[PDB]
Amino acid sequence: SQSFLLKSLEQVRKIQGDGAALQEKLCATYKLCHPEELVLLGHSLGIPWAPLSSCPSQALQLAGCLSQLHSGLFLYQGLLQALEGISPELGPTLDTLQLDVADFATTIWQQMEELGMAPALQPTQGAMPAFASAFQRRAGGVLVASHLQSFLEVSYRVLRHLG
Repeated sequence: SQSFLLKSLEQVRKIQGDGAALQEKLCATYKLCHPEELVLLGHSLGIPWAPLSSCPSQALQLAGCLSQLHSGLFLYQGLLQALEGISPELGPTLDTLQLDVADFATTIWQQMEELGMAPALQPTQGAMPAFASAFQRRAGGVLVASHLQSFLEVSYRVLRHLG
């Protein structure tokens, strides 16, 4: 679907912009300007990063890819929620990002429905983090936004397979 391709690319764009805005605010407000410094901490906190291994350029498996996209979007929604708005000043930026993620997820779900592909549960990646300190919420923001940008760069691939 060309119309679906157009709509999904503009939604992915919108998330990527919102994510970059959240990273900019975190950098301006708390001087957390370097997502790479926070990586090993994220690992120690057990932050689950959604996989997209059924989505590669060649040997893309369409039902599997869509299932990983559906599950992964929910994972990112879960992690955003777990931030509890990070702070009163970041709340509005986080809300826009969640809304735009929701919107894209609904588009994906509508296309799964059109194709008759029910989504598969993915292997577990362990418990959601609680992010139970200010710093964790702030750093978790930087890390989740950064990772979502990369999850979305891969999502480009499948979009053109939806007819």
